[PDB]
Amino acid sequence: SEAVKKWVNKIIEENIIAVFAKTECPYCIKAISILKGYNLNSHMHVENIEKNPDMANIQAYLKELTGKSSVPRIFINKDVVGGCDDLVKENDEGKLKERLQKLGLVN
Ligand SMILES: [Hg+2]
Ligand SMILES: [Hg+2]
Ligand SMILES: [Hg+2]
Repeated sequence: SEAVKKWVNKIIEENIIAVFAKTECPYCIKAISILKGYNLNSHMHVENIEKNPDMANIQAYLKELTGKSSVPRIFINKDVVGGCDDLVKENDEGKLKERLQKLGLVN
């Protein structure tokens, strides 16, 4: 499906912070909470891809883009962050803040 790919692309391209998630997903909730703790709400979009008729197509495309089909899948300014654990590594090692600083999202 070109349609599914274009829809996913629009989510990633029209939101600086794009998170693909599913219902009742503890590591989705943790990742989203970390990002909101940086006061990123205004530039964040969370898409629940389980509440979607094309979940499998979306997951397969997310795997083409990132190497994994699992949620959460996290993009920052179209760059692949990855999953919650990737976000935690970046956060703890200062890479996340650096990322956000270059975008003007944190001082
Ligand atoms: Hg679920
Ligand atoms: Hg949005
Ligand atoms: Hg994590």
